[PDB]
Amino acid sequence: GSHMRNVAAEQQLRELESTFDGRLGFVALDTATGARIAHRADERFPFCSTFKTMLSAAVLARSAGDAALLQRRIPYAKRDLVRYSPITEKHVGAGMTVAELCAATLQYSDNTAANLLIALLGGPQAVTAYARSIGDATFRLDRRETELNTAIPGDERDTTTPAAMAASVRRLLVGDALGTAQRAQLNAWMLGNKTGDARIRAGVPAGWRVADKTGTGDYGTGNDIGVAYPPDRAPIVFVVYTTMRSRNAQARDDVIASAARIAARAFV
Repeated sequence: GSHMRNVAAEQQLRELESTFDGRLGFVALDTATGARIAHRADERFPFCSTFKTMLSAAVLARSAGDAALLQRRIPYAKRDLVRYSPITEKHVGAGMTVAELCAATLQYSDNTAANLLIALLGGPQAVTAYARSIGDATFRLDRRETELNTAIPGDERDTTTPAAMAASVRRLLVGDALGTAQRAQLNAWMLGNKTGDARIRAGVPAGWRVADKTGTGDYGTGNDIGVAYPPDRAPIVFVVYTTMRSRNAQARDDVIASAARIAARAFV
């Protein structure tokens, strides 16, 4: 790629934002060169379910010094369920293993699974602490599911910036924040995501493998973060955050795919 292609990409991202009643936060980092395509990279956005990557990384980091942690079964009752728990709703009572909860929260965005893992780690503050430990000074998890998706304008609870999240995703999925086995497992879970077919995956070349985690919330908040693995190039980190001015707004898969498409064309 080149500086001029990246500049043009950034202009195209500004044009894309002008098509909807909201704002676009975007970073694509080419790990071949360290080059970045950015749009509103240092504005805070509500992360919604994209935090589940940070959450699962924290669990994996803990498992590195306690292999049997991943097999621990966590019980829970129906009364502990929250909205959007398609996997955990099927296993109330005896519950599920820690590994199963990670797969559920990453691949189906299961909310109760996330709450159980947040509890296991020591609460929302423990997830923020993990982020701090990997060099992320920006990420903050303040609430649990599903309140963390309120996406209220000016509310800094449960937010990060596209730049901070891209740096963290790079460290976790490509770099050395996790041990080899743990990085492989985090990638494996995210490669098998079921909720992201219309987002980053829809915008980048079909030949690229994508490990992603989506987020959707109030104010039409529509997010997707992850890494694309081209067959002939180094990995590219993608972070796409969008949110809208109206409470009646809905997330826009197409805008997220379009943003990724614009950047993919520049990193040649």
